[PDB]
Order: sequence, then C-alpha cells, then structure tokens
Amino acid sequence: SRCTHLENRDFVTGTQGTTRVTLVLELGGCVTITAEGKPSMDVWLDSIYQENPAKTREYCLHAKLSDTKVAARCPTMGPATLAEEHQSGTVCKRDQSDRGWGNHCGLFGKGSIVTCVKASCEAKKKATGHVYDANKIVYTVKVEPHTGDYVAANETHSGRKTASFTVSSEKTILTMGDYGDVSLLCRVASGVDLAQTVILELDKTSEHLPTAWQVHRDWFNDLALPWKHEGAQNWNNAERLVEFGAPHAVKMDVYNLGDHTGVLLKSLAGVPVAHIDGTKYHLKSGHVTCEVGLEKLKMKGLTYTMCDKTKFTWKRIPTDSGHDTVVMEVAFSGTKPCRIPVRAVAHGSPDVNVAMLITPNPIIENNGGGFIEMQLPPGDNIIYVGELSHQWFQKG
Amino acid sequence: ENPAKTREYCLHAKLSDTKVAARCPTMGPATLAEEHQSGTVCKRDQSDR
Ligand SMILES: *[C@@H]1O[C@H](CO)[C@@H](O)[C@H](O)[C@H]1NC(C)=O
Repeated sequence: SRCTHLENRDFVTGTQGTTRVTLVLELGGCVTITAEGKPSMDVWLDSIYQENPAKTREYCLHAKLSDTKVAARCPTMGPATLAEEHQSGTVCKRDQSDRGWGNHCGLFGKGSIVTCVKASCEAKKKATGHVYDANKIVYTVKVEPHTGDYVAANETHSGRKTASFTVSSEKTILTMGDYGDVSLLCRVASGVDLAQTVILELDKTSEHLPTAWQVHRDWFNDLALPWKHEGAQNWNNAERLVEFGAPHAVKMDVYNLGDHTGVLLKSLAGVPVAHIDGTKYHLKSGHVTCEVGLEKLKMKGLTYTMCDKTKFTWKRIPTDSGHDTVVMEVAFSGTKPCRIPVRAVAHGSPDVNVAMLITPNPIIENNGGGFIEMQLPPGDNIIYVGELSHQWFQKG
Repeated sequence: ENPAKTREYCLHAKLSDTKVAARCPTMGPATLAEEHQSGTVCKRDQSDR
C-alpha cells in the first residue's frame, strides 16, 4: 500500500451500491478508496509535467561590462556624441559636467558629456523562465490494488497501473489483473492554473541549488533585471545592472552593480521547487480532479479455503501506522493459497469482532499476501490471526 | 404553381437494427453508441435482475 509510505493520506468509503467516485488528487497526497464487497484501491497523482515547455523571458543576473567610451563638449557646443549611442548591446548615459579654462575649454559653465558601456551577460548567469501548455502538459495518475503485499518505497508493486491524462485523453480503463477494471476520467482543466505559472530555471549544473522553482507569472515579469526573449541577440534594460558615477570634467564612472543571483535566491527562499528530469519539467505542488469507476472491480479469492488457524507467525508485529490504522504482516506455513482468519476483540468482550479491515478479504497466495491493515476502537484490544494473537492498545 | 413546403410528417415509421445492452444491479448504466447517433429512437429503463 503506497499510501502507508506517506504521512498525508485520505480514506474514501462507498456503500455496496456505489459507482463513479469523485476525487481531488494532490501531488504528495494519496487516497485509499474503500467500498463494501469491492477490493480497496490506492489512487494518487504521481506527477504533473511537460516535455520542453516554451521558453519565455530570459533574465540576466550579472552584466559583463566593456568598451566604456566617453565624449564631452564645451558649454557653447551643445551635445557630445558617440556611435555607441546607436549600436546594439550598449548602455549609455548623457549628463552635464562642470567645465572652464584649464579644463581645456574656452568658457566656465556646464559641458555635455556622454558615456557608453558595452554590456553582454556574464557566462551562465541567466535566469530562464518556461511556461506550460494545457495542450502538451501530462498529468500522471497511478493506481494499485490494496492487496496483502507490502513493498517498500524504493520498490515497485507488481499490481501498479498508470494512466496519463493529456487534454487528448478520455475515460481510460485500467485492468487491475485479477481485481477486475478501474476507470478514470481526470479533467486537465480541473487542475493547476497554467497561465499563472512559470518554471524559473538557473544553471542546471549548480550542485547546491534546486533545478528550478515554480513562480507566479506576474512576479516573474516584475523581476527588476535586464531581459530578452529566446533567440534575441541583446538585453533589454541593460541599464539595471550598471551605475554611472557623477561626472568629473571628462569622466563619468561606469560601475558594474555585481551579481544579483543572491538577490534572486533570497526572494526564492522557501518557494516550491520544480524537478527537471532532462527534457521533462515537473511541478511538485498542485492537483487534478477525477472520477474513479469502481463498478467493474472484483474481490479476489472469496472461494478459497480458510487458512489453518495454527500455521501463522508474524513477519512484522502489529504496529501503529500514524493514520489510526494498525498494520502487520504474517507468514503462513501451509503450502497453499487461502483466506486469512483475521479478527480483533475489545479486551474482555470476545464475542464482537471489532476489526474494520482496510485490506478486505485478506488472502495468502503461493507468493505474496501476508500484509494486513485494519482500524480498531480506542482502548485495549486483542488482534487475532487464527491462533496468533497480540494485545493492542489503541490511542485516543 | 408549386407553393412552398412547410413541415413533412411521418404517418408510418419503419424500424430496423434494434440493439439492446443491459448491466447488472450495481455496475452502473448500460450504454450503446447508438444513443448518440442520428435517426435512432432509444429507451433507457430498469430491469429486475
Ligand atoms: C530497498 O532498500 C532496502 C534497504 O537498503 C534494500 O534491502 C532493498 O533491496 C531495496 N529494494 C530495491 C528494489 O531497491
């Protein structure tokens, strides 16, 4: 059961007469679905991603400044000028400088001065944005039958099934092996706000940073840096990384305002990360809405022999899961497929079985089946698996 | 001469290509592709099963 691997979980319960359950599935959540006379199911939103989402605006984090050129004129001669002022990839400022005799100039007054600095971006100091397309984004929903098999989070359940929901994907049927069929219809517009969302990406090779951040579209367009679109040759607003020092005769002081990477990372502290599996850009938060069809699921092995009540041992003793459920695993020593004789008793009242199983009709197979999950009332209880027993105290 | 037609009516229908689909008491609604198609008449009902 995948939803034991997570400390966020939900439990959904249908009666014997149920069909088409409606869910919100969230990234890093998981839902266990239960219905009377049906096998229970773990259903989760595995991922939301796109292959190669469209590059939007690039920003420059650190300017590389060069070719500072100055021209200046005496107070009568009007504007000083440079061809730079008209070239691509330059920053310029025009100002008034005090002039006089000995400033190698005819008259005491203010002379026009112009300075221009050539201003490319520093190597690998780009913050690129990407935008999702509702016509190419994939939601992934995963399902597993809630069998008596325990498999770790670094391991895969053989009954695990996967459905991709693109916009071109209609109501999809997954054959849960011997457990029948489940059907899913997840509406890709009944999910994340893809217009409001940018995947912000820096250097992918940065060993001590996130691969990307999930950032708001308006905030990204409000980043106060030089910027350009994909394939554009030169930075808009290159001024934002250059300061000019107050004019001195025939000088105005070009200052590179330094690397703004740490300014960005402070404004990205605690912000949701996004993973980048090569070409796949993954959200790590967000959700989808689905209808799940239970109406073609089957109970496995309801016609199997009850197991020999003597032949059980624990593999894993009754344990609190943190979800108010108790989990355990048993071995069985007959060479058989059989129904596990599981029950639990409120201590001192042996007649009323109080085991609400989460694994319905628990069964041991020729390989697999020993794991059981159940819910119990507060106070002292005894769990039984035939002749095995374990006194269990239930909190709250 | 040849006054403008209004509505045609049919006095005698012709029925062909009848199809039935049924589903057991909790497997949800039975369906046919013919419930979408033009020129079909359909009924949806409950059967004691
Ligand atoms: C999962 O991790 C455990 C502990 O390191 C290891 O024994 C087991 O083989 C791993 N399973 C897989 C399939 O990687």
